[PDB]
Amino acid sequence: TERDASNWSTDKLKTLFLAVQVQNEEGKCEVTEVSKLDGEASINNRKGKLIFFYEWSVKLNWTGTSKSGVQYKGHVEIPNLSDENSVDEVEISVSLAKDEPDTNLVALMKEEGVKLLREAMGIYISTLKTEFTQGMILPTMNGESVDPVGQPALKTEERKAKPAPSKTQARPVGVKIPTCKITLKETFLTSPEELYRVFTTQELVQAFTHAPATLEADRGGKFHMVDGNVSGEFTDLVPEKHIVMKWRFKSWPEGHFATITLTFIDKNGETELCMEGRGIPAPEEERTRQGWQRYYFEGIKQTFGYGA
Repeated sequence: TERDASNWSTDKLKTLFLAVQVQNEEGKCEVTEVSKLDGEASINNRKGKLIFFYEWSVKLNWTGTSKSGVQYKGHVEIPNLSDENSVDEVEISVSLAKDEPDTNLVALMKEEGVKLLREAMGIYISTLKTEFTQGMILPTMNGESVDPVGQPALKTEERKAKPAPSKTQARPVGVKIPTCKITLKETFLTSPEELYRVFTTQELVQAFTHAPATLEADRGGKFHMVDGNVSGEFTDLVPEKHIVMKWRFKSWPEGHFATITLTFIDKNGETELCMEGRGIPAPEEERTRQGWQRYYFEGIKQTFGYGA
């Protein structure tokens, strides 16, 4: 528990206030009488924890003479402004020269009068905490240091092998997951041969996917797109004629793909892609269809400009 040493506050702040200095008659300043910061304040710390929270106001008065030969005694008072923030930015009330032709005189006070108070804030912060606690700290360190060693770490072995599909054996996959059909028929402002590449050319995929993808145009080729959120394999790749591929979202169950089949048709100017998606999870059905054209047709149509 720390106490707000107000004794030193008024002591210096009051003096600093009753110590207002004057420059030239053009912009001179003199203190006639200063009250003291009247309010309640409290701070908490213990050698490494300085937090300031208070609410008080100060009231004083000064005099400013002008070469014109006019003297005026203004009043200054700052409400419950909190010094927790930039103390110098504290809002201070001023009422000098404004009533007399001096005016400009106060302008200097604004950069010299209230300024003097700025210094009052310096000791306020420092003196108030530069007694109860000390800001003197020393380096810290451990006599001995230790680094990671034996910890629940995972370890696996790797090997080289190149297995290929065999007619004699088969490895079917799938889970008792809901499913539906996503047949889409869209016309492309491009030739079937052109669109074919888009579905069988990575660069082109990475183009309309506006994301990183990986594509292998081969029977069993692996295609991964949309930041790899989309993955599958090519079950068939008829040159610009037809493509059968497995499809899924990275959010789909492991070993769960939708049977997708794309067909290419020359419409003498454009192409009619006949899609036939099956196995698409019912819960993901709305997603699949929506995430299709948008990233597929509607995507290509925009990226490549094959739309109508």
